[PDB]
Amino acid sequence: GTFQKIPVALLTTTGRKTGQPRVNPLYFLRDGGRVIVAASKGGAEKNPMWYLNLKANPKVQVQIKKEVLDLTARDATDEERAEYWPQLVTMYPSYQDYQSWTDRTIPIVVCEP
Repeated sequence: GTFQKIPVALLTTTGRKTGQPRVNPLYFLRDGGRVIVAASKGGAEKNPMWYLNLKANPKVQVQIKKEVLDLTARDATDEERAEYWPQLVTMYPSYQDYQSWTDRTIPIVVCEP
């Protein structure tokens, strides 16, 4: 393994159009039994499909290493974004090179048991 390794969580959501499962690797934080997941970049012309899927069906699966969790996903509240965003930037310093508005558009999703 190289200095370039970036831990990711595989988030599986239910496709909003077909109901088929869809997987996306995302950046994440653990907080007790919560897993916080976020897109790796922002300011997109479109929200990512995994985020639109979990808006329609909050029931998701998160895999970290070989551990599989069934969780229910919801947007971080304003307070939770303020709480988690600095820990995300610490864990993934590539976020530092984004401007303000870019950051405010990143989905930050709390998945809980």
